[PDB]
Amino acid sequence: VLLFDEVEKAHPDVLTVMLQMLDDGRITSGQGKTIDCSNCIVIMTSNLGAEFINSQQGSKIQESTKNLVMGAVRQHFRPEFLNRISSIVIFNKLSRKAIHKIVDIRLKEIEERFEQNDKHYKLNLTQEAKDFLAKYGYSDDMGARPLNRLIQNEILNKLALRILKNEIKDKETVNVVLEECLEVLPNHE
Amino acid sequence: EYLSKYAIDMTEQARQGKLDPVIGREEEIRSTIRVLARRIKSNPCLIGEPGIGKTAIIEGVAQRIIDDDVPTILQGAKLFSLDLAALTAGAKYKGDFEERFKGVLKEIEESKTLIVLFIDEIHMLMGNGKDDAANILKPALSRGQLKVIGATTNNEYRSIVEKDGAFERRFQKIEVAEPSVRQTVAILRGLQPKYEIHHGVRILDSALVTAAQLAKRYLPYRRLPDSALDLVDISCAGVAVARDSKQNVVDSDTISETAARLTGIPVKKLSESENEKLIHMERDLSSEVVGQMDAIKAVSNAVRLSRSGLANPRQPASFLFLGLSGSGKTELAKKVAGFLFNDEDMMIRVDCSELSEKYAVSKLLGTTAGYVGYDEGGFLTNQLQYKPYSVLLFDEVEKAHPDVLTVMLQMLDDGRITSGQGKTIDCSNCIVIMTSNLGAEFINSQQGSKIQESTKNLVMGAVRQHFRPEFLNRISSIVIFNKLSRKAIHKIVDIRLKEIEERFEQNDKHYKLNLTQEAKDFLAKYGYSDDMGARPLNRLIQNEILNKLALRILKNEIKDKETVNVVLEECLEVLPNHE
Amino acid sequence: EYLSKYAIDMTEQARQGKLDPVIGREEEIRSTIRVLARRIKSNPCLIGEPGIGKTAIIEGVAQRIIDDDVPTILQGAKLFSLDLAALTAGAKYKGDFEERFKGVLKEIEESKTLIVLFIDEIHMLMGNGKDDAANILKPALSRGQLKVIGATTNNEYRSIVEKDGAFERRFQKIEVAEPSVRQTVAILRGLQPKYEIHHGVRILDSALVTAAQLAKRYLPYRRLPDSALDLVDISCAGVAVARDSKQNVVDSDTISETAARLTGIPVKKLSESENEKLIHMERDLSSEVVGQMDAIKAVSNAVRLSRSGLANPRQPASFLFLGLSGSGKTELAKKVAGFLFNDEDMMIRVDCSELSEKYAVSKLLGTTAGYVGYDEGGFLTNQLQYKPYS
Ligand SMILES: Nc1ncnc2c1ncn2[C@@H]1O[C@H](COP(=O)(O)OP(=O)(O)OP(O)(O)=S)[C@@H](O)[C@H]1O
Ligand SMILES: Nc1ncnc2c1ncn2[C@@H]1O[C@H](COP(=O)(O)OP(=O)(O)OP(O)(O)=S)[C@@H](O)[C@H]1O
Ligand SMILES: Nc1ncnc2c1ncn2[C@@H]1O[C@H](COP(=O)(O)OP(=O)(O)OP(O)(O)=S)[C@@H](O)[C@H]1O
Ligand SMILES: Nc1ncnc2c1ncn2[C@@H]1O[C@H](COP(=O)(O)OP(=O)(O)OP(O)(O)=S)[C@@H](O)[C@H]1O
Repeated sequence: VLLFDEVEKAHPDVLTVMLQMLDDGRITSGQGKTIDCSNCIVIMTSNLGAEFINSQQGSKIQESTKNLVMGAVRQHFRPEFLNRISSIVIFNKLSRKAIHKIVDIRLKEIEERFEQNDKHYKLNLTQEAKDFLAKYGYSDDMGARPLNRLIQNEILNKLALRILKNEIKDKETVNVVLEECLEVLPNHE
Repeated sequence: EYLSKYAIDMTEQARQGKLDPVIGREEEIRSTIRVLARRIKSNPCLIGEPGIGKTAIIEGVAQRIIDDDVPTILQGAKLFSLDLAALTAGAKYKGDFEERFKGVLKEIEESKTLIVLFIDEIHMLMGNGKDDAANILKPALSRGQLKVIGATTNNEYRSIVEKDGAFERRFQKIEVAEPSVRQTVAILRGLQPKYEIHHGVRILDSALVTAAQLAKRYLPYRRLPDSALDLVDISCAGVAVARDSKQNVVDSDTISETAARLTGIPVKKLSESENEKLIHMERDLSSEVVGQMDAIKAVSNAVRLSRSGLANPRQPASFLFLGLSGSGKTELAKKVAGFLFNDEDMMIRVDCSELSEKYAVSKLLGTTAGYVGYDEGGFLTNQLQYKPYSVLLFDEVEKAHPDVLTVMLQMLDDGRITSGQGKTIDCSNCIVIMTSNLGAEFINSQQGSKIQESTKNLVMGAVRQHFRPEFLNRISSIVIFNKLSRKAIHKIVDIRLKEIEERFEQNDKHYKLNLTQEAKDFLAKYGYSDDMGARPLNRLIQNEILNKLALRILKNEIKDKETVNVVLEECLEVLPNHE
Repeated sequence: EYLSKYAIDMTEQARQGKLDPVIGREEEIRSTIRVLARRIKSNPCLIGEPGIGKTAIIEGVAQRIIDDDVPTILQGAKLFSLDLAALTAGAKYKGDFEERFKGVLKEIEESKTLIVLFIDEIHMLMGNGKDDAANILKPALSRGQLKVIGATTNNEYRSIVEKDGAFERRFQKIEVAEPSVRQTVAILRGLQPKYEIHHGVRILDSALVTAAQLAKRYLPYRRLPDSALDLVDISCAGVAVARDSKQNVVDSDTISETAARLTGIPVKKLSESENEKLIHMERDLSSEVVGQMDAIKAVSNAVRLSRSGLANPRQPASFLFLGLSGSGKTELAKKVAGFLFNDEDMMIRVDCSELSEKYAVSKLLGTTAGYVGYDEGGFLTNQLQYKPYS
C-alpha cells in the first residue's frame, strides 16, 4: 500500500509523475528502469474539503456539500490527475454518535499499546467516563483528534504521575465530578 | 581440493555444532529448498535488509541437511561457503584467479555428491565491467549445475541485477522477512543458551521480551534480529564486564539501562530514586522561571509520560507556546533542555525567521539526490539521528513560510520525518517546542495577568487564522502564557539577579545589594513592561547596574559585595580599593 | 605476519609506556570494552568530530590492556593500528592490496591470542562500489572474532553507512564528545607535563583553566581537547621562545596575547591601561560627535560591559541608532570601531535598501542546499568567519 500524505501540498510536478504511477503503473526510475506499481493499492490524502465539511451539512456528507468539496479538488488539482483516481471519497464527519464508539476504541488501544501490558484499566463509570469523554472530546471540526488528546490530558497525564509515586499497579479507575480524574491503589505498586 | 582452500565447509561447521540455530523461518527455508530442488537454475538467493537473518537462514538449511530434514537431493549435500579469497588472493599472473575459480567450480560439479555453494555477499561478483566476475558461474548455472545459494542487500541486489540482467536470470530471489516482535522474542529465546554459555550469565524471559520490545521502538535503524540481540548480547557483556571490573542474571532493567547507554533514551534508565525530580520537576522549573505554571505543567506532563512509558510511542511531545515577548516562552524551553540533560545547549534550535518557502525546507531536511550540496538536513536530519531524545525548538513558527509549517506536520505526527536523501528519522522520542507571538494581540488586552477566557480564545483566534488546523491539531497542548504580574516581576528580578551573580567566573564579581526589596522594586517599576515582559529587566540591570559596575571595575571603585541606592534613577554605591 | 608490516602495535607501545595519560574517558573505554566482550558483534566505533579523544581512547584501552584492567576476554589481547599502506602498498597488479587485507585478517583470526584492530579512519576503506573495494572485504568475517574498534566523524560515518547499509548493522557506535570545560582542564592537566618537558617551560594551572574556558568561549570551530590543547601548545611555544630568548605559560598574558594574535576580539586581550581605556574613548568620539554625548555614552557603556566580562556571552551588544537624518550616526559606528580595534574600517556592513523578501535572507546568510550560488554566508557570515568580532 502506498500512502501519500497531503497530496494537495505536493508540488504539481510530483503529481504529474504520480499520474503515470496511478494509471498504467509504469513508474520508472531515475536510472531508466521500469518498476510497475500495478499490484499496489494507492491511497492519497488531502484536506481541501474541510472548508465545506465544517458547514455541518450532514454527518454523511450531503449532496451539494460534496460538490463544494469536488469543486475544491477540481480547482486545486489538474483533471488529468483527478480522472486517473479509481475513486475520490469524501469522509463523513465524526458525529457524537461516532465519538461514543471511538472512545471505546481508543481506550482499548491505549491499553493494547502499552509496553507494560499489565497496567490496564477498569475505568469504572462505563457510562459516565464514556459520556465525559464523548462530550468533552467532541470538537467536531477537529475530528477525533481532540479525543485522543482529551484522554491524554485527563487520564494518562495523571496516571503517569501516580505511577512515579507508585500509586498504581493495574485496574486503574476513573471518577468524575460536577471534571474527570483518577483514583489510586492504596497498595502502592 | 580447492574447496579446502577457498571455501568453508558450512556443513561441517553445522556438524560440529558451531553454528547458531535457526528459529522458525520455515517459509524462507522451504523456499530455498524448493529452489534447490529445481531441475534447472536451482540457485536461490536471499534478498532483504542487512541484519534480518539471511545468512543465518542459510546456516539454518545447513542444519536441516545435517539432520536429513530435507529432500533426498539435499540429504546427500555438502554445503560450502565461497571465500572472497578465490579472487582476493590476487590476480598477479593474469587469469590466476580466473583459473582458481574455474578450478573450484570444476571440483564442485565433478561427481562428489551434491555440492552446494553458498556465496555470501553475492554482489561481490558483479565485476568491474563484468570480466573480474568473469561470468565463470554464468554458463555453469545456466545448465543447472553448481547449485548456488546467494545472499545480499535489497539495494545491493538492485546494483547487481540492474547492471547485469543475467543475475536476475541466474537466481531466484527469495525475500527474507524481518521477524515480528513476537517472532523476535522466540528467536532470542532460541539463541539464549548460546549467550548464557558464552557469557556465563543467566537470562530471564522478561529480558528476552524486553530486548525485542525496546529494539523495535528505540533502534529504528537496525532490524529486529540484530537489534534485539545487540541488546541481549551487550547486556550480557555488561554483566561479564562488571564482574571482571572488581548477580549474573540478566533482566529487564539490565537491558533497559544498557539500551539507554546505547540509544540515549533516558526513560530506560529507570532510575526510580530520581522520581523526586520527575515528580517535582514543576517546582524545579518554577525556580528558574516565574509563574507560567500552565506551561510548566504542560511540559512536565510530557516528561512524566515519557518516563512512565505511557507516552504514545509514535507521537513526540508537542507544544505551541503563545504570548508576549519577554513572557518566558524561549526561556522555558531552555530550562526544559536544562532539566532533562543538565544542559541548556542540548537544544536543537531552528530559527524560523530564516525560512523561505522557496528554499528553506532544505535547511531542515536537505535536498534530494542531484541538487548541489548534500550532508543534508543540518538542522534536523543530522541532529536527530544522533540525539533522538533531545529537545527541538522552533522559534517563531508563525513566521515560517507555509511549506515549512507543512514539514512540521511529520514531526508532530508519527515522527517519521523523512530526509532529502530518501531516509527517515523517526523522532518519536523527541520533545518539540514551538513558539509564537500571535497572541501578543490579545494577551496585551491586559485582561488579568493570568489570561482569562474570551481573551484566551481570541489568542486561539489568531492562531486559527494563521496556522492551518492541520498543524494545530498536532499540538499536544497549545499553551498561552500569562502576562507577568508585578509580583512575578519581583520574583523574576530576584532569580535573574541570582543567575547573573552565578554566571560570574570570578568570585569578586557579586552584590549584597542592600535595598533588599527596594532595589528589586526599582527594577520592577522601571522594567515591568506589559508588552516586553521581563526582557527589559535584563536590559535595565545591564544598563543601570552592570554598566555602573563596569565603570566601577574600570575605575577600581568596586571590589566585591556591591550595594545599590536610588536617585529621585537607580545607582550603585562605592566599595573601593579598601578591599 | 603481514600485520607487522602495516600496523602499529599499540600494545607494545603501551607496554613501553611512551603514551599520554588518558583522562575522563574511562566510560568510553568501558563501553568499548563491553562491546569487545560481546559474543558476536564485537565491533565498537569511536564516533564524533575530530579532536575529541578518539585515538586517546585507544591509547587508554591499550594501557588498560597492559595492566589487565579489562574482562577475561581481553586479558592477554593485543591491539594494532592499521589502515595506511594496507590499501596502497598494492599500487600495481590487480588484487594485490586485497591479498594483504585478507592475509592480515588471516593472521589475526588464527591462534595468536585475541588480536584487536584499530581502524583510525574507517571511511577510508568506505566500500568504493563494494565489488571487493576494500571495506567490502571485511563483512564476511565480522562475526569471526577479528574484533575491531573503528573510528570516524559523524559526517564520515553517515556517508559510509548511508552508502553501505551493512556496517551500521555490524558496528556499535559509541558517542565520543568533547569534555566539559572542567573536564577539559583535567585533560590539559594530564598532558601538562608533556608540553612542559618538550618546551622546557611551566604551565600555570590557571593557564590550563583559561585555555579550557577560552576555547569554549573563543574557538567554535574546534573541539575542546584540541582547541584548548592548541591554546596550551601554541602558548608553550611562545613561552619557549621567551625562555630561549632570556618561564611559564601565563594564564592572563601568554594565553590572551596568543588568542589576540590568532583571532583578535578586543575583549580577549583587555588592555591594562584602565586610567584611559574605556574612558578616553568618549572624548575621542566627542570630537567626531559634537553635542551627541548621549550616543557616545550608550556605546561606551556596552563596550565597558564586554571588557572584563560583565556582558552576557550569548548577547552581542547592540544598538539601534535612531534620529535626525544626517546626524552622523554612521560615522559614529566607524569611530567606535576606531577605538575598539584601532581600526575604523574593521566593520562589515549591509545596504539594507537592497533587501527583499524574495532573496534578502540568502543575500545576508547565503543560499541553502541545492540552490545556485554557494557564496555561503552571503553578505555576513561570509565575513564573520574571518572577523567574528567586527
Ligand atoms: N534464527 C535466527 N534468525 C534471525 N537471526 C539470527 C538467528 N540466529 C542468529 N541470528 C543472528 O542474526 C544476525 C543477522 O546477521 P546475519 O544473518 O549473519 O547477517 P545477515 O542478517 O545476512 O545480514 P548480512 O547480510 O550478513 S549484514 C546474525 O548476527 C545472527 O547471529
Ligand atoms: N517568567 C519568567 N521567569 C524568569 N525569567 C523570565 C521569565 N520570562 C522572561 N524571562 C526572561 O526573558 C528572557 C528570555 O525571555 P523569552 O520571553 O523566552 O524571550 P522570547 O520573548 O521567548 O524571545 P522570543 O521567544 O523569540 S519573543 C530570559 O533572559 C529570562 O530571564
Ligand atoms: N588523553 C589524551 N591522550 C592522548 N592525546 C590526547 C589526550 N587528550 C587530548 N589529546 C590530544 O588529541 C590528539 C589525539 O586525540 P584525538 O582528539 O583523537 O585526535 P584525533 O581526532 O583522534 O586524531 P585524528 O587522527 O585527526 S581522529 C593528541 O595528539 C592530543 O593532542
Ligand atoms: N552627532 C554626531 N555623531 C557622529 N558624527 C557626527 C555627529 N555630528 C556631526 N558628525 C559629523 O558628520 C559626518 C558623518 O556623517 P554620516 O554619518 O555620513 O551621515 P549620516 O547621518 O550617518 O547618514 P545616515 O546615517 O545614512 S542618515 C562626520 O563628518 C562626523 O564628524
